[PDB]
Amino acid sequence: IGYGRQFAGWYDRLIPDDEVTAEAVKGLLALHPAPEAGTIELGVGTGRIAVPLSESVGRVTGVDSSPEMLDAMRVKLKERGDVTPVHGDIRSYTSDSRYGLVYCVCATLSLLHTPEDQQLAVRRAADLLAPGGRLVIETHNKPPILELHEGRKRTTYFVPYPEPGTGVQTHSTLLDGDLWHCSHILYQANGTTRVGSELTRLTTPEEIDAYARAAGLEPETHLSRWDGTPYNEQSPMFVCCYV
Ligand SMILES: Nc1ncnc2c1ncn2[C@@H]1O[C@H](CSCC[C@H](N)C(=O)O)[C@@H](O)[C@H]1O
Repeated sequence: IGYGRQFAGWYDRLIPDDEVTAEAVKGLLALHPAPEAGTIELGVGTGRIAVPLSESVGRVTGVDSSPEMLDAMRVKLKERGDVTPVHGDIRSYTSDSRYGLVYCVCATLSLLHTPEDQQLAVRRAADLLAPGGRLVIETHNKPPILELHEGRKRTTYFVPYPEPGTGVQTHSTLLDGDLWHCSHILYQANGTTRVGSELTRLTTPEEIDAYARAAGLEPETHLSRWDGTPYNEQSPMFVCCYV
């Protein structure tokens, strides 16, 4: 889809290796039923999660459709981690292997724009589960985005980043079909800007439960935070787990 062509060169500046990353690694590790049964990440990106997670669970298999994102992770793998890169599309990727933990996080599933494509990805993810394995999906929570828009099709916001002179401006657009378009502009301390855009589908725990039931899975308790906080409509992300 070109998300890596939009972001791969600066993705780690947008979503850096900070405490939010550490919280996700800790939560996924706690949610792993059995590291000896293996781990696969759908949408591995630059390895922001897979690299540190592999330091606890061992080798992680990481699937991504973007050559640019995989190339960025390969650079990082020369220094850290134990990850097998797999170039593949999570709507189509099929294997004879099965895994104790299958995870798809940081709104990867919302980059699939139609219910049909999301349903297909959940079917493929379910087929990768070992018996007793767990599927973990994390994506952006929908109600807070609608609240942010407050009845307007377009809205703009700016998030200052820790380093002086840095931050990200987002131009947000709501579109028909529960679509959410963003253009993000990173402002760097050296005075340069980087622009990238993405189109996502606003997705809910209700919808993911239906995808998972169609794939033969049953839901576990929905979460608003990796620490086990139950789902609410205010948190920026949510986590759904299936067995
Ligand atoms: N259909 C698809 N199949 C595989 N990867 C896909 C995909 N659609 C989007 N992606 C990938 O999903 C990733 C979303 S960004 C999240 C990256 C990583 N999981 C992290 O948490 O940091 C990108 O790397 C993008 O290339």
